[PDB]
Amino acid sequence: ADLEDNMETLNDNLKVIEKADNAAQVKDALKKMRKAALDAKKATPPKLEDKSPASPEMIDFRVGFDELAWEIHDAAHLAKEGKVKEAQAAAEQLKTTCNACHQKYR
Amino acid sequence: ADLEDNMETLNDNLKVIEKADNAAQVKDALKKMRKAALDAKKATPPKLEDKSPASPEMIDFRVGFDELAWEIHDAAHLAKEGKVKEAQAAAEQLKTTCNACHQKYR
Amino acid sequence: ADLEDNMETLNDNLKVIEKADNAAQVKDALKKMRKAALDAKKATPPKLEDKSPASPEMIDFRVGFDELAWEIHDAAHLAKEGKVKEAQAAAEQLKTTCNACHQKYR
Ligand code: HEC
Ligand code: HEC
Ligand code: HEC
Ligand SMILES: [Ca+2]
Ligand SMILES: [Ca+2]
Ligand SMILES: [Ca+2]
Ligand SMILES: [Ca+2]
Ligand SMILES: [Ca+2]
Ligand SMILES: [Ca+2]
Ligand SMILES: [Ca+2]
Ligand SMILES: [Ca+2]
Ligand SMILES: [Ca+2]
Ligand SMILES: [Ca+2]
Ligand SMILES: [Ca+2]
Ligand SMILES: [Ca+2]
Ligand SMILES: [Cl-]
Ligand SMILES: [Cl-]
Ligand SMILES: [Cl-]
Ligand SMILES: [Cl-]
Ligand SMILES: [Cl-]
Ligand code: NI
Ligand code: NI
Ligand code: NI
Ligand code: NI
Repeated sequence: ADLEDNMETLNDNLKVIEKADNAAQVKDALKKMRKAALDAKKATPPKLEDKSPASPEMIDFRVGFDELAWEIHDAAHLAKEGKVKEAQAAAEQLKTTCNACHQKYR
Repeated sequence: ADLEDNMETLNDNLKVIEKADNAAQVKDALKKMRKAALDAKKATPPKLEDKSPASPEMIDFRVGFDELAWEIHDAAHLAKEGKVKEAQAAAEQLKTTCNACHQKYR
Repeated sequence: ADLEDNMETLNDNLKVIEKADNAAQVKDALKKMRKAALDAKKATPPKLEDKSPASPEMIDFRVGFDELAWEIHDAAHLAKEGKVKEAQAAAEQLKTTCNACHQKYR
């Protein structure tokens, strides 16, 4: 998928998680987020398209999705132990990782 | 190890997992797969050797091993909870990630 | 943070883990290690600054931090199951991954 579609998937599933009623719904949404994070890692964002493909900025962009995938994995750990409310709160905390990348490159 | 040896390790351990008799055998095989996936990420495949080192294709190649490592990690989660048959079925499902990369670059 | 500060964070938390008295202290230290490993992945080490940004050596450097992050994650798994002594021993085993990168690039 392209970068914009992966971002919608990320945004839509944050809300799905917030409103989820059970562990399986949070787990499923978090799995879609991880898939979208890894897929976004393949793109060149518009504001970096003039940079070289392995410029420090493009490396920082790609590693941002590794950081997001690891944070998603911690939240998924909580959902798999059945700690649904703690997983929902960890998911909402993802926004600081979202924001950090946005402030630099979006 | 070189790319071809990492692929054999991946292929051989898929079969080891299929025939495994207990959780520890699946766990051990999945750990060897993850190690091989990360090691393969360092290579340039023959059909991409004319591309630039951070070309979209080489990025897509390397991220494919992140996707495989994450899918392996989900299967390993199942083996560590003792759900041996579910882990064996998740391992067989890895083939769709194997195939997707192969269809593009092998 | 810069590469040198991320390495200190890695070194300091290995010792924190060795002397830890409970699971939460090991968990917290391992989380700081993962964060530092991913952050170090954004740097160019001095001995590679003449290489091209996606040279095989820079790829090998960056993938070394993926390998370290995955090994840290296995240790964290043990700390979250309450197997504190096994997690402490896994952490000390990280040194062979530290050493392998150092022998090549530091
Ligand atoms: C960098 C490593 C990023 C991370 C982590 C996240 N996002 Fe992102 N996002 C990024 C860029 C460079 C862009 C611009 C894309 C473009 O083509 O202009 C975006 C965009 C979005 C959007 C807007 C999508 C649209 O309709 O055009 C949304 C809604 C969005 N991003 C959400 C989002 C969330 C919820 C994240 C964390 C879970 C997140 N992003 C991470 C770069 C990066
Ligand atoms: C890209 C991201 C890949 C993923 C994921 C997997 N493989 Fe692969 N494989 C890839 C390439 C580019 C090649 C060609 C290597 C070459 O030098 O020609 C291969 C090759 C194989 C082989 C053949 C090895 C040989 O004897 O020459 C096998 C048996 C193989 N791959 C298996 C395999 C499995 C089981 C995977 C998932 C678990 C898998 N590969 C993933 C690229 C990629
Ligand atoms: C490559 C993939 C590395 C891994 C994994 C680890 N380290 Fe490292 N380290 C690396 C380099 C290239 C350098 C040189 C940095 C420089 O600017 O010269 C280092 C350095 C250190 C240091 C010295 C820091 C200082 O005071 O200058 C320490 C104490 C250190 N590294 C520790 C360390 C530990 C404990 C690791 C595993 C947990 C580890 N490093 C991994 C490259 C890489
Ligand atoms: Ca839009
Ligand atoms: Ca649009
Ligand atoms: Ca609800
Ligand atoms: Ca609700
Ligand atoms: Ca062959
Ligand atoms: Ca051959
Ligand atoms: Ca058998
Ligand atoms: Ca059998
Ligand atoms: Ca120093
Ligand atoms: Ca110094
Ligand atoms: Ca102590
Ligand atoms: Ca002690
Ligand atoms: Cl996950
Ligand atoms: Cl790269
Ligand atoms: Cl990467
Ligand atoms: Cl794993
Ligand atoms: Cl971890
Ligand atoms: Ni895509
Ligand atoms: Ni190798
Ligand atoms: Ni895990
Ligand atoms: Ni930094």
